[PDB]
Amino acid sequence: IFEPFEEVKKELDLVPTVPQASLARQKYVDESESAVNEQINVEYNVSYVYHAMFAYFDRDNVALRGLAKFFKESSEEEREHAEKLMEYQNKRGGKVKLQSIVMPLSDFDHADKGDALHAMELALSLEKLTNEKLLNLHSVATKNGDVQLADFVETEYLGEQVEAIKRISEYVAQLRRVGKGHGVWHFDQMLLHE
Amino acid sequence: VIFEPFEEVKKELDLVPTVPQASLARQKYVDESESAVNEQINVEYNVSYVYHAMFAYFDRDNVALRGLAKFFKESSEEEREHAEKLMEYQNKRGGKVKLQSIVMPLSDFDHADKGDALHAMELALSLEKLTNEKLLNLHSVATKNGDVQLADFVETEYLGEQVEAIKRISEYVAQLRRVGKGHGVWHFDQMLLHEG
Amino acid sequence: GVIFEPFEEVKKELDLVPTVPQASLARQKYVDESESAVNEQINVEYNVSYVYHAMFAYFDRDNVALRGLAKFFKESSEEEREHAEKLMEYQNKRGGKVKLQSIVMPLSDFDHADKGDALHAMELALSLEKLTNEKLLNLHSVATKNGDVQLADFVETEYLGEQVEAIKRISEYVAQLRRVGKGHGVWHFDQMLLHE
Amino acid sequence: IFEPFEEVKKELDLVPTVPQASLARQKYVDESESAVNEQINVEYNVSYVYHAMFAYFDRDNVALRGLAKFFKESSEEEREHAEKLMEYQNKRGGKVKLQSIVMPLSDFDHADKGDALHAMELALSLEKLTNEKLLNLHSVATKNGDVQLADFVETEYLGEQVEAIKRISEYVAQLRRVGKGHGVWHFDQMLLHE
Ligand SMILES: [Ca+2]
Ligand SMILES: [Ca+2]
Ligand SMILES: [Ca+2]
Ligand SMILES: [Ca+2]
Ligand SMILES: [Ca+2]
Ligand SMILES: [Ca+2]
Ligand SMILES: [Ca+2]
Ligand SMILES: [Ca+2]
Ligand SMILES: [Ca+2]
Ligand SMILES: [Ca+2]
Ligand SMILES: [Ca+2]
Ligand SMILES: [Ca+2]
Ligand SMILES: [Ca+2]
Ligand SMILES: [Ca+2]
Ligand SMILES: [Ca+2]
Ligand SMILES: [Ca+2]
Ligand SMILES: [Ca+2]
Ligand SMILES: [Ca+2]
Ligand SMILES: [Ca+2]
Ligand SMILES: [Ca+2]
Ligand SMILES: [Ca+2]
Ligand SMILES: [Ca+2]
Ligand SMILES: [Ca+2]
Repeated sequence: IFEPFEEVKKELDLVPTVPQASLARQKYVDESESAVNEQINVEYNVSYVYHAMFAYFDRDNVALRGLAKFFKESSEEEREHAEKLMEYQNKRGGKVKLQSIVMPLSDFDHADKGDALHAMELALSLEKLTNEKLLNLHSVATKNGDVQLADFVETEYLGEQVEAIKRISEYVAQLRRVGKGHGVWHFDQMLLHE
Repeated sequence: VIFEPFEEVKKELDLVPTVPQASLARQKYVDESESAVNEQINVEYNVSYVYHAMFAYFDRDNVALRGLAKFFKESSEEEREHAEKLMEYQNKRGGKVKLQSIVMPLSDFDHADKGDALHAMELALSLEKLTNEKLLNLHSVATKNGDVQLADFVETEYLGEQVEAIKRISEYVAQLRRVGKGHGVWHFDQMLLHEG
Repeated sequence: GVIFEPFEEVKKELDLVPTVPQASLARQKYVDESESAVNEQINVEYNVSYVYHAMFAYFDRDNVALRGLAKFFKESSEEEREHAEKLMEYQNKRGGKVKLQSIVMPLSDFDHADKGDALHAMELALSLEKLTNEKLLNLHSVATKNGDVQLADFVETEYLGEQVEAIKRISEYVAQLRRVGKGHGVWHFDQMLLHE
Repeated sequence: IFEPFEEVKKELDLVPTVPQASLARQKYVDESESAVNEQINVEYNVSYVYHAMFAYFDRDNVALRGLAKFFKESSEEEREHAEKLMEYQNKRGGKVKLQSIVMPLSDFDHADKGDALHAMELALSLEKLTNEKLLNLHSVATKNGDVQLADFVETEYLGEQVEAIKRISEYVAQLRRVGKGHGVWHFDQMLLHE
């Protein structure tokens, strides 16, 4: 027999009184809170790197407008991934802690591979690294028995990340097939209108 | 790899129940899981009833907090929906729903120190946290018993929603504390009354 | 407070990019056992699609003339092929290699003197759906045992809840067929299904 | 010149009474029924092979999206061809007998020709094989004097098969003209948006 007011007597007492404490926080341990903050920083870093890549391909002497557009839009998307995690942190009553963002590379030319292929391979590696970080976040949730955090990560991030990795892998493959010069420019035109 | 449907189908073909009272659908759904689902149905129905009591209090002419009355009324209906979804789930899995008794709730929600509004929102927050604990319990029963789909159902249909409900009410508690009793509470209530 | 340095940590991720043309660029933490298990499930779904197509072909006979059942099995076959295709697409998303396997010859006749054709076929369909559920849970188990988080989640999300609903749907058909009885009742049930 | 009820009472007593017998079947001999079941299996097999082709070209490292889409659509179309023959079998009161489907090739790479050209040449060969089988089915119908079966095959299948063969032949020719690399990728873009 479940008596709400009997079993809720204790709960009503646990309600925080000091203004700075979260009222919502429940079964959300410090390590989980910190793991979410770490992932916010990972997504924000990738956003920043993509913005650097946009800035490179937007150069008049590089003039790959499709790549510039793709990286510009990707940068915006990554910031949204970071923001979703910041909002999640607050839903669970953790405190968002934005960390420093390191200076990214500015130049993406590559003598052998060519700038386009080099940049897409870097992007692929960045998305694979992001996947590793997400799987680490998931591992922290699972270790700490945080069922809803693990579900949130699976549902909002993991499937999406698999799709992002396949998408970029396909770009790498196509850039390898078309080759430098005319081929790269044409692939770029495709991307511009994709 | 190699797979012969008509050969392997033998197992389950002669496992099709023949007595009218037995579930045809039930598969890898143990009694403990069925019982835990019935327990959660009762938890949700209970919360629905408590919110209905809170509605009835704030709907009093001398209390006259129309925003809170509306919020609790809608919350009661939503809770009943949560119970019903679990009743439907029980039947999807071939378990038998067993509705249990519902206890008489408190009727008065006044509080000298906190004021009625803040007291009731704090109670609502505590009820939602208690419900979260019970939902996570249900998830634990499923995981312990190895019921993959029951665990997935609880996470997917209930857990994220419960986190949202808790933050929502926490924000109400915070605002009520900030505005203070009297004019502030009344103003907060007006906000809640017209809240989108 | 620098806790993450992308260009330092990606160096490993970069010197791991395949240069051999036949190798997947996307594949990451997706082991052979998981790839094999997904290929097995593709074959399970394709086999079920084929069986449903055989059942369609039987109920579409002029002398059987149960148009509702024929329509149901025809649609079920198409849906099952979609289940197979979604797994083929998933295999490629993860950078596994799809390997389609042989499909065995299904039964062609679904007559049954005592149960009647309709009830017999629905009971068979129920058993096939329960069998598929066992197979899906087996796939989930392979993922969980190997620690493939996203594969487990894909199976839960895209297949397991759906399978539970499919099982209840067909269980209800079996129950109704048993209630209405052979002859006029079965024909009437079939009309309902034709227009459901 | 013609009295329906004189000639019909003999026909009326020929109407089957046992529930397992087709009521519709008329002038449809076992050889024709068998030949129709054979063609069902041919079409279903081609459907499966096309699905294998789709699965190959949908690989991230192959990344020919136009070819993948073409083979995916061809697979669905081929299954429809099989289903139409299944429906026809039932119209004539024959009994459909689905047969086993063999494991198809999974890899379609080719060092000399390149993957795209090789796959299109294989597709052309498959469609020519299907055409031969359809013509054989027509031959069986004619040998047995089944006028309507012959007509069904020529009306519903033979013209379509000629179109399919020209279509794929044109793809082979274009792939040969554009050459490997940038050319193949461009052809694939054309096919993707065709
Ligand atoms: Ca991201
Ligand atoms: Ca935004
Ligand atoms: Ca803290
Ligand atoms: Ca999940
Ligand atoms: Ca998702
Ligand atoms: Ca795609
Ligand atoms: Ca609830
Ligand atoms: Ca309702
Ligand atoms: Ca029982
Ligand atoms: Ca889970
Ligand atoms: Ca949810
Ligand atoms: Ca909000
Ligand atoms: Ca299925
Ligand atoms: Ca499809
Ligand atoms: Ca391999
Ligand atoms: Ca689902
Ligand atoms: Ca229903
Ligand atoms: Ca064909
Ligand atoms: Ca169709
Ligand atoms: Ca026969
Ligand atoms: Ca002719
Ligand atoms: Ca024609
Ligand atoms: Ca033309």
